[PDB]
Amino acid sequence: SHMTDMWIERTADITWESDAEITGSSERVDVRLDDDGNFQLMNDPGVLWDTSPKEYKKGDTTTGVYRIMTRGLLGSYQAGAGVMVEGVFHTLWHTTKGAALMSGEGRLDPYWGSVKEDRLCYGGPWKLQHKWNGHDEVQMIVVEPGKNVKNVQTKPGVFKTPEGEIGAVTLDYPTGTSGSPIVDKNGDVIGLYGNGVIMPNGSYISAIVQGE
Ligand SMILES: N=C(N)N[C@H]1CC[C@H](CNC(=O)[C@H](CCCCN)NC(=O)[C@H](CCCCN)NC(=O)Cc2ccc(Cl)c(Cl)c2)CC1
Ligand SMILES: [Cl-]
Ligand code: NI
Repeated sequence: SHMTDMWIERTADITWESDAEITGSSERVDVRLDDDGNFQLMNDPGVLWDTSPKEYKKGDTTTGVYRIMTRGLLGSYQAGAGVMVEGVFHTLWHTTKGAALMSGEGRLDPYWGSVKEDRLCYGGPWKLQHKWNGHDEVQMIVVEPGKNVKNVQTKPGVFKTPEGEIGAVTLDYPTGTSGSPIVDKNGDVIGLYGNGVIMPNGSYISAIVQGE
């Protein structure tokens, strides 16, 4: 009795893999996050929820990495990905635009989200306090739709904004890979994949999307 267009599927553990393929490249670029949630280059070509005695069970919330699923006219597809950590579900905002989510017997409703920062979480406040150390290599737990989950490793570059510096990864995945977690050597999630810029030489770069 707990049904939505969208649901999530636990698909992998949150881990640092050692046999992980090295890749990407470390760029510095000057950017600015507008109030829509789009990063812009130098000359380019949020609210809480009230969420009371609900008519359905609460969702699953087992820790781990997840696929976000939904169906279109031609049947199912992966809308995005996310991480379940300390009982909350974390993803980019553009993945579900706040849509409710089925997880097992129950259902997860959004808690907090910011359109500007493109972040969203379900069933409690943002749990991911860990954050890029500024200099070490990271791993993306790439939850590409249709593919097996793999870790890829990259040395992040940086987005140079007026608000300050942010790590950025030069990795290019399909739109359903948004909300894939990025971990550090200790297996902490230091951010999420999927909001970034397309460079003028054509390369896509994602910010390590994260809190504050
Ligand atoms: N573009 C390449 N080469 N690769 C993938 C593109 C889709 C993206 C998923 N992210 C996204 O769709 C987010 C949505 C941001 C909304 C903010 N709240 N877009 C982005 O991170 C960038 C930056 C926006 C333009 C610069 N001002 N947009 C894009 O990359 C545009 C785009 C190109 C192709 C597709 Cl299929 C799609 Cl769906 C979108 C993963 C990388
Ligand atoms: Cl785990
Ligand atoms: Ni060091």
